[PDB]
Amino acid sequence: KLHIMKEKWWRGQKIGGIFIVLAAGLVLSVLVAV
Amino acid sequence: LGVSILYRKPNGTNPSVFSFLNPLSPDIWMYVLLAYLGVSVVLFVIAR
Amino acid sequence: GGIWWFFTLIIISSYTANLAAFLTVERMESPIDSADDLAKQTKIEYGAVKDGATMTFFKKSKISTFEKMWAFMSSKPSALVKNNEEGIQRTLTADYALLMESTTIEYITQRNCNLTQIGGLIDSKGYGIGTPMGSPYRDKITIAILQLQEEDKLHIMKEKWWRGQKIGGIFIVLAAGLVLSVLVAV
Amino acid sequence: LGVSILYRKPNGTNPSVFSFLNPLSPDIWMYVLLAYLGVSVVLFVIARALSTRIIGGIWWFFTLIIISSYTANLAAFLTVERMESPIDSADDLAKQTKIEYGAVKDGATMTFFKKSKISTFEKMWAFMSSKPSALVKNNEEGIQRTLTADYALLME
Amino acid sequence: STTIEYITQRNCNLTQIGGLIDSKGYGIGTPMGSPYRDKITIAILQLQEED
Repeated sequence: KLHIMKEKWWRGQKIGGIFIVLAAGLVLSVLVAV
Repeated sequence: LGVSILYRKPNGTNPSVFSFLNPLSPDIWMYVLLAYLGVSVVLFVIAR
Repeated sequence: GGIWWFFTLIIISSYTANLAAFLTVERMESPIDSADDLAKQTKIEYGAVKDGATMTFFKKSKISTFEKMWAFMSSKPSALVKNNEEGIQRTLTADYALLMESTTIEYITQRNCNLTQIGGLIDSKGYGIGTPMGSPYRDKITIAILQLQEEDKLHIMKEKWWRGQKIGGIFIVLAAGLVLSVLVAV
Repeated sequence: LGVSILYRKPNGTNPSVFSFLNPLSPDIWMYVLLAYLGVSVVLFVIARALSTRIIGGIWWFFTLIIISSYTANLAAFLTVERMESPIDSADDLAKQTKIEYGAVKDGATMTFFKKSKISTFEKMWAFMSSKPSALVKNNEEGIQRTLTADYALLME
Repeated sequence: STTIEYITQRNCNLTQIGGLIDSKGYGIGTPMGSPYRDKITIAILQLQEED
């Protein structure tokens, strides 16, 4: 109860965006159709 | 004789591909082929 | 396709250098043999016979490595225990090394397969045989010691009484090629 | 004059070819061999095309892993091979304990450094007296103590 | 070179190139026929034993 008194007184994915950095260039062959 | 010291042996053995794929995350390890297969299905789209 | 090429090269070089670096972590680490290791380490307990001739000798020793090792022992009685089996379980449980009699270590190591000896002998103590003072039979014992250690019967009796990577780890993928090639035709 | 220290350098060396293949274990080269033997016979079975192309691309990917792994092992040797560090000074010996050293035993060197009273250096004297069975005296004595054993020397 | 050492210890931006070139011995001037010279040599070797 020394220590119960002591309690009484004392207590109180690094690389994920790189894939979409690649995926930014996805619209490339879209407008080549004409 | 003279004074000398005993100790115990730290040990453990597990050589595997699980112990080979390790500095990259297994979720990111399947995300390798996740990001890959979009390329092959875009190949299959514009090829047909 | 060219930027995909570019990108995947970045990928493979990245994980390449990653596990390369971890491989260097593997090769860069050192094991421990000397007590100079113990003088520079702190985290591991180490000790001997409490109030033993070992312990008195570390009081009497004059090398500052062993002097501050002795000072560690003098400051910390928690590692400093007396009985043999006390220290045996202190080793088997806690991170504690034990400087002790090496022939006793030899007998211990024959009786447990979970141990490893560290280093060699620190010093030199000659357990000898004594006579009543002023005896020529001392010299008979001495010459018999010469001839019999010359015959190494002490060695025979000592053995008679004391005894009792991914280098290897990628070959799954090496073998994987045939179980690839079985289902390509039909 | 004064007193300095002598020792040999770099026991063991390796010229070609053994110093090149060395991180890679020899049976793994034979695994490369039998892998190549698996490669080199498929075309006659073909005589007996995305089908083999996906196999070749997985082979491609595999040998990328192979070369990346080996080069990783190479550079892993090289960096610790440059992380290496030798010692020179007597303070190195003042810190270490493993390496043996000595002077002309019962000579003017020995008694003079017995009378030399730098706490480091008379501490080294206490070291040298403390391991008495390592002591040799003469010239050929220290030559044989050095050529065979790890032993520095303190001589004219 | 001892002045060089005084320079290096006082100024934290110096790299010493090599060591000694030769032997130059500074002594304290005695007159010709000074009667104290043996005592000076004895005291020099004494102080060298004293460090």
